Amino acid sequence: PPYTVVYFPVRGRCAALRMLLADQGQSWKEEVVTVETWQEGSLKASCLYGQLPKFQDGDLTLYQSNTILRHLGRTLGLYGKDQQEAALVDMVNDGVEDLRCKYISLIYTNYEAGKDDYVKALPGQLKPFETLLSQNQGGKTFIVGDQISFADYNLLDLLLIHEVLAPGCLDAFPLLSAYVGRLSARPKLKAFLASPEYVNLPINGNGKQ
Amino acid sequence: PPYTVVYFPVRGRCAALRMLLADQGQSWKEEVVTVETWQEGSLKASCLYGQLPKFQDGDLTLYQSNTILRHLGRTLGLYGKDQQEAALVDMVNDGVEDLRCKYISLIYTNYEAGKDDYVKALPGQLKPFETLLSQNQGGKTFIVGDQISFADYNLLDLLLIHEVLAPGCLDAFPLLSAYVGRLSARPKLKAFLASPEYVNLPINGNGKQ
Ligand SMILES: N[C@@H](CCC(=O)N[C@@H](CSCCN(CCCl)c1ccc(CCCC(=O)O)cc1)C(=O)NCC(=O)O)C(=O)O
Ligand SMILES: N[C@@H](CCC(=O)N[C@@H](CSCCN(CCCl)c1ccc(CCCC(=O)O)cc1)C(=O)NCC(=O)O)C(=O)O
Ligand SMILES: [Ca+2]
Ligand SMILES: [Cl-]
Ligand SMILES: [Cl-]
Repeated sequence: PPYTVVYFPVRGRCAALRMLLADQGQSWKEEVVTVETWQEGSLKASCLYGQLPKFQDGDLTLYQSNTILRHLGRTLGLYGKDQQEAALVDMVNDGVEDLRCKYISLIYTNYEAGKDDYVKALPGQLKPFETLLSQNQGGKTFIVGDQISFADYNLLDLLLIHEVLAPGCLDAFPLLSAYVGRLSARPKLKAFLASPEYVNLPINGNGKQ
Repeated sequence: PPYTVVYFPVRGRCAALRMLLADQGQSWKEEVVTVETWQEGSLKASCLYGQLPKFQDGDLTLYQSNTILRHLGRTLGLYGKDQQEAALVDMVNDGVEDLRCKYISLIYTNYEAGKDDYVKALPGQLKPFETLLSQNQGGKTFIVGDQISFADYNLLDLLLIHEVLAPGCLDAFPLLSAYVGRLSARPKLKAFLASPEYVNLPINGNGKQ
């Protein structure tokens, strides 16, 4: 295959791009990095920002999960129908990235002490996405416009992991709830989500979710 | 156009996009929001993610600083020559964003106790950008390719604020040092950087830098 994903054995910041690749019927290779191989130091020192994921598209070596998403969004036509839609797609993805950073902080730095406050603040953090859906064809299609974008796969992942963290958190958000059901039912994506390559990886690397 | 920037009276997350507009000879309106006006709650409630900056481009309203940069990048041709370069531009911008988030965390949440460790870690955080320069025309043009991109304005701002936090932090990095001097001397940008509109705003909102 022309694509390779280089990452720890976790869903994490590769879950959305994997969903995108599977739903778009693309082939790729998974190169798995163990904690031990990481600790040896050589791979880390060779990574641009000392971190994973690393992604290869032929001889193009990328880092940064959102860079990978935008690159696939460009090359596979998942980035809006025009320049204005592309901006809206970026606006959604940046909002998803902001919440994901908060989620990552909770999971890895403050799970015990922070979980109650986080879950209390969650409706206010999810509401913008419900608002975006409500303003786009009554929430019946995608997060921007009438075709899927890379921001849909990232938002979907963000919602899926939040359902595990805070079961029922989308009960307050009918359009988000229906949206998760709808996208999750896309045949190639449904198959991927049920498959061992997805199900047998943990969401995060520290046993918390 | 026309362009409107809605923000607090600080450089912060609008510095790069202002540098971009000035350097590109664009006109814009600053809509300054005071802390007092923000605390009233009304503008905040109307903001997609309850935050500034907000940006207007004719009938298009955007939020998210990097969405604004990418939109200006796309519409003004500051996004590399092709898709491969666009990906590289995103990779640089996402690395700038990661370090900006670290800088913001330090400034706003942990300056006194955290500055020493931050400054000790700083060389390892800047080196990737020196490495990128070294791999592109010997560092003699821009961060990606042969034309300026939105990532250059964001990296330039990141470098400038880091020189204030940690004077001498570029001294070990000749390509970054030369790059800052070169970009800063571009006539319109030089004029902007010297102007009261830039000089008489604080970098951050809490008196720290
Ligand atoms: N802005 C970047 C951020 C990427 C990022 O933050 N990557 C981190 C986080 S990667 C996911 C967390 N992680 C690394 C911890 Cl050091 C990790 C996750 C899963 C496993 C395996 C599972 C272990 C288990 O379940 O017990 C091991 C490590 C990383 O590479 N850490 C290594 C380092 O900085 O030295 C992006 O968006 O790509
Ligand atoms: N991912 C987003 C992040 C945007 C963001 O973090 N914006 C914040 C940070 S804006 C800069 C910090 N700030 C707001 C703190 Cl209430 C602020 C900064 C400067 C001043 C005035 C300066 C006073 C002075 O020292 O002279 C007032 C507020 C914001 O709007 N906060 C307000 C809120 O959430 O209610 C993006 O990139 O745009
Ligand atoms: Ca150009
Ligand atoms: Cl992660
Ligand atoms: Cl800021």
